[PDB]
Amino acid sequence: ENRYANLIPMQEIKSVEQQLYPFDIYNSLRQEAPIRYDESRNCWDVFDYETVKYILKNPSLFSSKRAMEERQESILMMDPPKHTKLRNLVNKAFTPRAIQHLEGHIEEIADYLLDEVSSKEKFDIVEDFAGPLPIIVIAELLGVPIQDRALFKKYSDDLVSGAENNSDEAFAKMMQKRNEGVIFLQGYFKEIIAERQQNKQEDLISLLLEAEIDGEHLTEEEVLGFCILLLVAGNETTTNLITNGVRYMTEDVDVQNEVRRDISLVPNLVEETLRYYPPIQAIGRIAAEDVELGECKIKRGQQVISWAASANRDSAKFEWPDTFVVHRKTNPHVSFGFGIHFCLGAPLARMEGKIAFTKLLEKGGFSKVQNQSLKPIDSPFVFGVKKYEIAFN
Ligand code: HEB
Ligand SMILES: CCCCCCCC(=O)O
Ligand SMILES: CCCCCC(=O)O
Repeated sequence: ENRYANLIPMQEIKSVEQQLYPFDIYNSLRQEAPIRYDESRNCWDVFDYETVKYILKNPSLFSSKRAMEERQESILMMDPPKHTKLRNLVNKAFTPRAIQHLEGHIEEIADYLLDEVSSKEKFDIVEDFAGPLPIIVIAELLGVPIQDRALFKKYSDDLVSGAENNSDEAFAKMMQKRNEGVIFLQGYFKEIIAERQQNKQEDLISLLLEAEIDGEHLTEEEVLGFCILLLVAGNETTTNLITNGVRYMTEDVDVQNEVRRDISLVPNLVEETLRYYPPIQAIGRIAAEDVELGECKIKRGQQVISWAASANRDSAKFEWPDTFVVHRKTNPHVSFGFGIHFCLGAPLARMEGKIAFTKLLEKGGFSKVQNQSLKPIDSPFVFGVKKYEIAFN
């Protein structure tokens, strides 16, 4: 069928171990052919850094309109000029300057979460820390109560899940799970939107209902698209940033110790986690016209999957591509994308990661619980684990 290839795993990724560390496979594929058509998924894969960046930089050539006849009327799936107008509503809300005032409060949220576990021998960094903290932050930004964090996590995670394979049964099981998260989350936000239409508040949702574009209010679908995209993007990725950073720091305790002993290295650590364990592995696009990249001729309308996970380790751009380095003078990864769709939340994600890692490090040395069976999140464009247990020494 005409299915989104970014939800369907490559055939080159087979075992669970490979899902937990697919980067050697991506590097082999990059070397064999940095651009290849995958007949199992009816798409091109692009693995090299230069071409990924070129795709993201050329929205006129590679369109973001890739909704799978799905309910995603958000800027993520829009092209200029509509993308420009809707994004200009929110861009000033997510700058470094706009968020600086949240620093103390995010530190307070992290302190409170680590207090719920101080007297716990071992704990799940996902359930007890990395999961809650991003959800709490984005809910306060949106103006939405989320006191049942586990409920919203479940359905937010649903909207990112992919297919086990390219079969018909796997795709149907995937759409069933995605549809459940749409029902609850669309419904919840429709109710909050109606509540804000009746009585405005000092929150993002209320601002979106007052804002005018081309002399008219936003459609309900458009406000809903903002609400869900901001919710899901705001928490699912950031949780994997924190978890993946804690994963690497308990796989390589040398790095953990170094950064704990020189806390000014936390920003580099955040960037290197994003490069080395990118929460988002692949970004989709649709060819807007025929495009000749190499010898490879991309025909208008074909799916084009750009692998940030591979671009981040392209040795043509990165020294020591497969080594975790906390002393890099620059780190031009594409884990937040590039160009007009560049991650709106990157300053917020970077602040949350910086505070999350700092609070963990300051609480002392910590180790992974050995003899656990890690479970990768079931989505091929995501990289993270469902659970990750650690303990303080
Ligand atoms: C708050 C909020 C938020 C947050 C926190 C975030 C966080 C994040 N994120 Fe973001 N993003 C977002 C919001 C967000 N986000 C949005 C809204 C978007 C869309 C934009 C446009 O489209 O323009 C993005 C976008 C984006 C992109 C691009 C895509 C394309 O190109 O298409 C990427 C890659 C990302 C990633 C990410 C990560 C990795 C993280 C963590 C770490 N993001
Ligand atoms: C983080 C990926 C984008 C999430 C927003 C799209 C919601 C949906 O699937 O309907
Ligand atoms: C938060 C947006 C990540 C990009 C997901 C995709 O391109 O399918």
